Amino acid sequence: GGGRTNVPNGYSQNDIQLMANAVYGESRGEPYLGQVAVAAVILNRVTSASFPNTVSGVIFEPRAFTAVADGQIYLTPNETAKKAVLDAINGWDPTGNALYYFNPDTATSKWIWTRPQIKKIGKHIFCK
Repeated sequence: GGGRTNVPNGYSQNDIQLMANAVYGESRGEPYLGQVAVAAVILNRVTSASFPNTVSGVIFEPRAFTAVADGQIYLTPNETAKKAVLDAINGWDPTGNALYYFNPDTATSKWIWTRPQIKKIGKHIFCK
């Protein structure tokens, strides 16, 4: 008792495969660091009080991950996306505890644009 019981007790094989497919939908063709970056943001959302506390809850939150609306969820995961998920699970967060990201070329959200930018990796600026 008294442990970290508000977050998942590790991640299942389903959780990993789901997250890999989410990562791929966000970061195909990006530098590897940017793939780890999206995986880290997923985990940061899971562990944040501001978002759902299950992998499913985070991935399926409306508009959160393009792979859901695009219909690229129930399929065999990309190898390097999955490796990025495992790297993030093992504690690599290149984003400085980011919860959000955007593409500066396209983003229209005042709120997102007004958060301190942590950093840019590839096409994504990361924020919290």
